Amino acid sequence: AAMAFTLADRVTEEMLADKAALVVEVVEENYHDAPIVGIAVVNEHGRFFLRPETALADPQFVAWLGDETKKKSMFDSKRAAVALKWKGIELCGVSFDLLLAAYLLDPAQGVDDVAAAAKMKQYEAVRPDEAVYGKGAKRAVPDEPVLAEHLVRKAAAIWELERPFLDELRRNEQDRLLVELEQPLSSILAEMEFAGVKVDTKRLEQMGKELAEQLGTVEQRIYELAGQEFNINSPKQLGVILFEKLQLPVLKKTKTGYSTSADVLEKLAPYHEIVENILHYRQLGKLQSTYIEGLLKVVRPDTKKVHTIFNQALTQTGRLSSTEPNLQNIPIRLEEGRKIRQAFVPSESDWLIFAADYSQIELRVLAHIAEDDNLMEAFRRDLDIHTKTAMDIFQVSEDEVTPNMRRQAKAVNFGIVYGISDYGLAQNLNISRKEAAEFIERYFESFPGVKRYMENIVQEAKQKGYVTTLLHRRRYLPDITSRNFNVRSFAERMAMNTPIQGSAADIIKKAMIDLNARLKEERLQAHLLLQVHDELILEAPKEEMERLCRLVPEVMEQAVTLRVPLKVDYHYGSTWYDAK
DNA sequence: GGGATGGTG
DNA sequence: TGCACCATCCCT
Ligand SMILES: OC[C@H]1O[C@@](CO)(O[C@H]2O[C@H](CO)[C@@H](O)[C@H](O)[C@H]2O)[C@@H](O)[C@@H]1O
Ligand SMILES: *Nc1ccc2c(c1)Cc1ccccc1-2
Repeated sequence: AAMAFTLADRVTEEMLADKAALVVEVVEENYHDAPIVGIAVVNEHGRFFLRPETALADPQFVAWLGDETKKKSMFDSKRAAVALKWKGIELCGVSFDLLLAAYLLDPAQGVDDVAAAAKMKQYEAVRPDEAVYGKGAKRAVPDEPVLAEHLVRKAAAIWELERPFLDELRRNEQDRLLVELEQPLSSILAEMEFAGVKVDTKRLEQMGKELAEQLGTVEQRIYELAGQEFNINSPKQLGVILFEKLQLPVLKKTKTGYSTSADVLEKLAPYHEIVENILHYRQLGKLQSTYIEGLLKVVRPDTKKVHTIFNQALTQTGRLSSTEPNLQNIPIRLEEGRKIRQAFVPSESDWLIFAADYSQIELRVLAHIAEDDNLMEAFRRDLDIHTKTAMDIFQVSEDEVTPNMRRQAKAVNFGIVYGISDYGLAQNLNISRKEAAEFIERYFESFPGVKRYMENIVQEAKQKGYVTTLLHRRRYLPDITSRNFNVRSFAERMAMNTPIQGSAADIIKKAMIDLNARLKEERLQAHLLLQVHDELILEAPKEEMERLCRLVPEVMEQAVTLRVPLKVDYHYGSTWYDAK
């Protein structure tokens, strides 16, 4: 039976109560400068639906929206805040965000709409957004009556579910995680996305022309070596030229056919000159398609800025993710791809890009959590951790660590952090099997605390059903007891890795909150632009660099207090690329 | 729509 | 490889 509500023509006083569930609907996935198709309000006085044109043009409503003393409960408040920012309207007083609450309670549920969240508490008096709006081409805003009842039902669910969700968070000891970390963070992310990052489009296009030339030359040399033309971008067609026409050996197979991964090509290079050209083609093409063309495609012509969206409720570990464009995977490893960063510039004249990153936060966190004496001491001496690990597992002095030894010790360190389960590890060839086990065994001898942690965390995941991070974030691991080898293994690696990666996420998130509070106290113009897991990127007047050199590192290093110190390096320059 | 590929921490 | 992600490209 339909849900009762007032389809208002104008804003009334009872619509501006001091507490309410609010829905400011933005249907476009990318909410930047997007339309708000409708508004719904549910409070002690009743349920209302308001048309955006009138609601957002109503001085009293706009003031209510900006009154921090007028509390609102919402779902994905960042989406509303940003869409409103593009309209010059400030949203304040959001005391509860159902999306963030659901995420903290169980990130595995993949909650991405009110219906999904409500279903967690056996509430189903609301439809999933996809059912209302459709998907892909079919997607569209329905007629007012249908739209209005949907937004009212979503608001009604929020109104009803706030208490139950808050009580469970309290039980889980996640109440402060929501109110003091994720929600305040939501506001900061909104400012970051709204501000955007300036792009030197001319530079990007010039690189594009050059890549097109080199690419043209390479693809031609390839057809020459292959004795025919074909779609090099097709792993299937390329696999036919390589493993059939040229007779190259099949070292790796895929659940489809011939594997042509870079690592596989790396091994085939000695057999024929075409391989290197394929690799070169792959490198240039990746840059052209994803980082030149793909990027230019999302730059706003009027401002030359890109406004990413930081999904704060997706990763299973508590990390953020970035989309359209993804600004968390801009090239840096290879010098040629690194050039791309020269296109990311300050949004104003005489401003500079400032980047600060934690040094080995995962291993420092691991040292803290595992309480390993050897590992904690290593960091207390601020030692090169990879060289130190090499010395221990290979039993040699610092002077005896060769480049390959350090490289191998580094791979071991990533392995420990990713989770050494009883069903992977090896690929990088060279004996593997018994020896890989011997090195890991050597490692656990040098770091007994880490061994204890790995065993304990797995046992704890099985006993409690989940693992937790420093700030009480959790991840349920039901497969921890699966009788399927492979499936159980994944869960074990997750139990070992999540507290590490997740705690690192907790720390940088608090640092962001602490940092913004400091920047405001200091009256600095500097502001956050991006977060890339263990680093923060900002821009500010050149006059502020010196203060930032002392302020940012300090704030980030002091976000939390661990058994080992936290270390943050920093760089700044005229472009993202120069901030090295 | 799925997999294959490759970009980041 | 093994942890956590996202975008482009084929191809059914
Ligand atoms: O607003 C981001 C927020 O919305 C969700 C759905 O509740 O994701 C939507 O928006 C993203 C940004 O455009 C898209 O990538 C995604 O496909 C779309 O469903 C949440 O996952 C997210 O936290
Ligand atoms: N995931 C992973 C696990 C173990 C090991 C590596 C990666 C590289 C390596 C080298 C030597 C011994 C053990 C491992």
